[PDB]
Amino acid sequence: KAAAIGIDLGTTYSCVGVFQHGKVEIIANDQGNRTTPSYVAFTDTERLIGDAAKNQVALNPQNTVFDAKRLIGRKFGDPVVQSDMKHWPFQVINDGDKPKVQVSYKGETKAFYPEEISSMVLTKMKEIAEAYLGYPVTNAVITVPAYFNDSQRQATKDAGVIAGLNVLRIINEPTAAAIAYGLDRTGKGERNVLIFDLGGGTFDVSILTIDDGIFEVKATAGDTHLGGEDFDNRLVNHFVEEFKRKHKKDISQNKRAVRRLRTACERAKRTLSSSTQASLEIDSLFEGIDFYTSITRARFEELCSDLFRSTLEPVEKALRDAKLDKAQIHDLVLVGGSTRIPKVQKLLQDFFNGRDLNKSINPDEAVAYGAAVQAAILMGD
Ligand SMILES: [Zn+2]
Repeated sequence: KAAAIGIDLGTTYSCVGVFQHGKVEIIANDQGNRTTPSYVAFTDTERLIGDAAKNQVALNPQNTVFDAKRLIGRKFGDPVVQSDMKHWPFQVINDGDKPKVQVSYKGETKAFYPEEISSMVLTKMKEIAEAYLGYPVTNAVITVPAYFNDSQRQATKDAGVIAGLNVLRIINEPTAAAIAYGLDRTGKGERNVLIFDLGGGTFDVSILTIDDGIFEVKATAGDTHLGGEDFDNRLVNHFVEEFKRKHKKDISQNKRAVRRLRTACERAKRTLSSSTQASLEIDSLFEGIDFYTSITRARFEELCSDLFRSTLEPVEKALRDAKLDKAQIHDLVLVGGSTRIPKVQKLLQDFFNGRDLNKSINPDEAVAYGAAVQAAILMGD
């Protein structure tokens, strides 16, 4: 009777969709948001997930966990884990060569495996879907990066089961995006699809060949220097510099000032996709000083011009590795919040010599949309 849900369990944000009433619907959370932060915070009295957790990250950096997807299914000694650890404000410890995030919760030290943390984010996505549907959800399709190995896939599935979900299938994020656009519904004959995913924890480019509904990953490329946070850092530095030649004060060492400015910038980036201007209005940013300002989109698209231009190098590389010419790609698919930035669309379109783009589905929702279609297919509804 009950519909199964599709969940994009993202590094920074997650999204949940469901097929019902003949169409896919992406579900907004209780704050009206279509995507939810993959954050979990522990306080003296409660466990916060999603928006509530992200909202108090500045007040509780040591016990606000995020990026659990970077740890999931990995070993403590993994060089990736060892390297990422120096950048997180929360503690990660070794337990049988498995990493655990250690925090203070209700006055005591507690540690959680990465799948436990992600299970909490999945529980929130599940609850968001149940609030909307009005009934219990017990089945889901969850997505993962095409480059996840068996251990990362297992741990992601485990996170879903811990959350009380029967995991129908774990499918690749770029595959889910292709399914969202109905690109696997043709018949015999290879179709080459390129998925350009920008705005999340990392920049991923995937080239898939689809033949009679069968997906094959032909190439994967990316740039870890082009995560959504790297574009935000550009905005942050811009405003730190602006604040400096206005008040002759450098707020870069004040960890709290920088946090709120970061928050403001992310917010700014988004509206700049729809607006030609974005306003920053921070009361008492530094030493009681208020910061009200704004940024224009081409100052921004300019501020990040080199970063945006850099996204084409992994595209060129992927084509080279897949042994395909630009003209041999049949469809271009946008995923990730930053692909709605006009400059980004122009760069990809121009690189492909005027090709139009599959962009009718909000890019930061396409993966969950495809997961929702697949879940319905597997349920038989
Ligand atoms: Zn790089």
